[PDB]
Amino acid sequence: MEKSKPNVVFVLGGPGSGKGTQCANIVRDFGWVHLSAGDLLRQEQQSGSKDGEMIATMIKNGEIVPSIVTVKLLKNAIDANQGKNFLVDGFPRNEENNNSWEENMKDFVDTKFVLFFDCPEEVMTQRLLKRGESSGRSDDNIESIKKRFNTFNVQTKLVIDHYNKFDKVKIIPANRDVNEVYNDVENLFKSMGF
Ligand SMILES: Nc1ncnc2c1ncn2[C@@H]1O[C@H](COP(=O)(O)OP(=O)(O)O)[C@@H](O)[C@H]1O
Ligand SMILES: Nc1ccn([C@@H]2O[C@H](COP(=O)(O)O)[C@@H](O)[C@H]2O)c(=O)n1
Ligand code: ALF
Ligand SMILES: [Mg+2]
Repeated sequence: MEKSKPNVVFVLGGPGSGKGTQCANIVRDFGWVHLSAGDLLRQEQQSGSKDGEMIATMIKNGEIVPSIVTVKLLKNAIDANQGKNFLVDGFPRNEENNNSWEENMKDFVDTKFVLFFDCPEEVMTQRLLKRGESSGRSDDNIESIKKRFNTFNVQTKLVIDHYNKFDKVKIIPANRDVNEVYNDVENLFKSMGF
């Protein structure tokens, strides 16, 4: 009767592991709000800030943008959507992301688990090249893609391992057809009481 603070699920995975694809299904069936940090950042550069050409340069190189930009974008959207729960997609991608979250957000959300989509690099590469045929994204090319893998491997995997220490990671294998992946996703969110 006091208002419940939002539930948050972090959705992580390599580049092109299918986070956005599966998050759209969850929005559809469960009515959570999907916040893709990458989308939000592409939005922020596309009208036409301050930070816009930094974001462009870092995205093209597969680098993680300074967390004050990204966490502000997440927090604004969350604050605009009282009484919803949130799929925070592609964040946190390093320890700075995670610390800046805890600093800003921690008393105001119940962050529940990390949903991790596990996929082979070689499969991700093929998806991302295919996507790049029509996505118009500056990072869907062989150069950027391999830079994105290194950033994932070096920075992001440590974050997932950190959450896994506290038993807060749910792993779904993502090297199958999208409906087979989603069947498991839908079953998980049902089992978690959502
Ligand atoms: N299970 C899957 N099998 C094959 N293609 C997939 C699968 N999941 C997503 N895709 C495709 O791979 C690409 C990357 O998926 P996307 O969800 O955008 O990735 P990300 O994890 O970067 O958000 C898209 O073109 C998407 O349609
Ligand atoms: N937490 C995040 C999420 C995305 N990004 C940037 O946006 C790019 C695209 O991310 P997505 O694949 O999640 O859309 C990343 O490779 C990275 O350069 C970021 O800097 N910080
Ligand atoms: F999360 Al992506 F390409 F959109 F890695
Ligand atoms: Mg995405």
